[PDB]
Amino acid sequence: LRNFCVFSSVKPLDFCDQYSSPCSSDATVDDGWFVCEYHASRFFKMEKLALAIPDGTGNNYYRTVGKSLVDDKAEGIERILIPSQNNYETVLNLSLLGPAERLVFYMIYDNKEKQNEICQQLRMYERFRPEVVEELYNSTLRVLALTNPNESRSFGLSVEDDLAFNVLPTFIQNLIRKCVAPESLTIGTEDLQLRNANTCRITSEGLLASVRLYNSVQPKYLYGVNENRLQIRNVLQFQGNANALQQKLSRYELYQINIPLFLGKQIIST
Amino acid sequence: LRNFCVFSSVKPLDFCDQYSSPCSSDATVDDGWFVCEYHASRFFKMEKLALAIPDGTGNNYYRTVGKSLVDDKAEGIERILIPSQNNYETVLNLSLLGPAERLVFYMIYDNKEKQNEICQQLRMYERFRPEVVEELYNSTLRVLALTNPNESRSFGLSVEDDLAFNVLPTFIQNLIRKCVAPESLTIGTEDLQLRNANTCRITSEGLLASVRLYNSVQPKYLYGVNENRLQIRNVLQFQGNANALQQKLSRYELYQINIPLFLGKQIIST
Amino acid sequence: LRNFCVFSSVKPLDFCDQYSSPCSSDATVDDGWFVCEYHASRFFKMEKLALAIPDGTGNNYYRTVGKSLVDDKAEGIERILIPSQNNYETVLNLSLLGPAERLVFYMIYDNKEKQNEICQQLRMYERFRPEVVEELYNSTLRVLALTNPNESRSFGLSVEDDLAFNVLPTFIQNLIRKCVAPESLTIGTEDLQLRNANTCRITSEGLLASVRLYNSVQPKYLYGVNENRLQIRNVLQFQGNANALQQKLSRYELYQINIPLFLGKQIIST
Repeated sequence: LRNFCVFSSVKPLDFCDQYSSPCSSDATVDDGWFVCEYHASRFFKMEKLALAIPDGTGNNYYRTVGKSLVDDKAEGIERILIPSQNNYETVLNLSLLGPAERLVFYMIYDNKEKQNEICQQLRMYERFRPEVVEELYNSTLRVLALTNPNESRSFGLSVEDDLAFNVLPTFIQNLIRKCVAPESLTIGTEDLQLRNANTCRITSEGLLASVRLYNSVQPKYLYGVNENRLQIRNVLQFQGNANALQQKLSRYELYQINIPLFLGKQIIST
Repeated sequence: LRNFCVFSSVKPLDFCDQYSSPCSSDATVDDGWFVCEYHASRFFKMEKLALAIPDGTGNNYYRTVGKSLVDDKAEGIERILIPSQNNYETVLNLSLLGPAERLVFYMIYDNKEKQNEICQQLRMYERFRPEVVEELYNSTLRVLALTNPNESRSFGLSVEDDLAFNVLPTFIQNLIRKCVAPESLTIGTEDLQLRNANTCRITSEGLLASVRLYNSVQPKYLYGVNENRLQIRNVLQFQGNANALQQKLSRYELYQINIPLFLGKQIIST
Repeated sequence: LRNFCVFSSVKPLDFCDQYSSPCSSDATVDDGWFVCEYHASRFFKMEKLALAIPDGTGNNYYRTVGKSLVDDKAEGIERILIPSQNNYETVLNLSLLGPAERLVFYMIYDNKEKQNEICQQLRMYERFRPEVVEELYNSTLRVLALTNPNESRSFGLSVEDDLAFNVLPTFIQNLIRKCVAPESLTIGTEDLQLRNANTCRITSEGLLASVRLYNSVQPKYLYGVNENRLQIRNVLQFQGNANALQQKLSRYELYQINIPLFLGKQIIST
């Protein structure tokens, strides 16, 4: 598979002579997400980060991790990173989404009746192109087929988190496992405490950024705004003086205020 | 016999147009082992070594000897070099082995009922090739027929070792006699003390590497590993400095830390 | 997939420099069997036949069908064409079969514990080749993944046959559906009675050739016999006279006495 993004196969179902997939340049690597960074930020509000674990001889074990794009001002449904099968339609706005994306999301969350209904209502578009729904279905199914089942991953200090994670779809479970780093890894015979407190939670609503940590990250895809019209807000302002703002400290190494997803424990022994 | 290995006649019993025997290049010599170095390392975990005894006029009497591939970390069943007829099935994993190798091992250890059962269950494969079991049986029997009975070999300081060696099958007895060198040879009228302590033992379990000697030999056939996946272990590490590691001594003649099989006494008088 | 046979990936797990798959020349077509004719005859005792249904304008719909190689003299277990998950080990002689074929059959019949056990006992063979069990597992799983779920197929006049077919593994179900032709097809709005009586049955033992029909087919792979030794049987004999045997009728078109698998009904409406 040249492109591993599950949404890569989504194309306009009308008679389009040419189309370019909006997947990012990182969609060609098989990191286990099966979603490109652009689609992960657009739908699940996450970006991709690398986590290097050094053994002590030079080799580094790289593990992918999700960086939350949810701001501290966001509340309620805006804090849901990965919606669960209970309320994914409202979180992802499936009704407003196009039929291809809607069908892909239905297959991802394993809603057989909805997939069948969408297919039987998209039969007519087979007139424009004989592969509007067939090849998309085959590609999405073959991409999802790689997510089915030494690692021992627990996603919480209570059985509630584990049972909430268990009932999630297999693709959602794989995405959560790949995007959520452990609070305290257990590699070989030693424990590596990556962080002392959790950053994301797993409940019936799905994977959320429960803690109100400050996010100082500029999204690389969710950055455009309607510059033409006018908006009113009460922002905080500083003077703009180098001595007052201590701008002379900008030459020092910057500690990025990011929100990586850290939750639970992982055990890697082999 | 171009090939003296007892496992050389083992071929896939299905309809195979062509097949190449995995025997090593040394299988063409008649050293008395009747097993190639590859098969000896694969099954009995031994390699072949030559032992030159000089008389004093220039001529050298060469005797084959077994070099143990068992590491010091190996314990229990992993230390069994040549399994005895009591527990050869578990040591060699006969159940997992193919029918041809299983039948060959059954004939080697002289288990008449098992040989008959394997033959009567391999009758059906005669449909694919009319020599799946016939020519294999004849070749293995004719190879084993060379192992039946001035040398006087004792395999221990106690009668227990001798009685344990006696009850072993004739092929196993020949292999042990050829692979185990004497601790102190007695040639002509003089004794040549090859080593002062034994290295291998013979008990009801068979021929084992009882002593926990360090093995610093790289196997020439049991060297492949699963490079694709990941494994975790706590190895010992050095700095990698020439002065610290005394690398300048590498130009000196190297004393190989091998584990040749030395046990008992041999008497050659004629 | 160049080769669609599920047993194509089976290779000797030892250090083999070269190996040629015993799959027939028809293993390259995707007929839905996912087993070559050679392997189907060797294991399931079936050969492949084509069944052309003419619509009336020239186009022919081709459906694959299984031809039984079971003779009328065969009785009991010899009449089992496709063993069910209840007694497949005894029918296919899994214990005598090699570890690769045993693991493939275990994966086909979906016996998770046995697959895990065979894998954990074949770890050691990873020393010889790092893909003895990994690539075989991936290839077999990806071949089986094509068998998972307008056609309406009933495999009997009673609910017992349907429930016996339902409990079978998905690969076995696909093989039975592809190899067993319907007694009376129902295409479009008309019924085409291919045969008036069933030829194969489906019970808890699997798919069997219950009827004692005479088989006058010469197998193209199960034809070799042990010519070297001697066998005794009481065959039927004719004189060998052209007038007595009516050999002059040989120029007429020959009605082949075959045993194609016909059972149940099929409905194709779209």
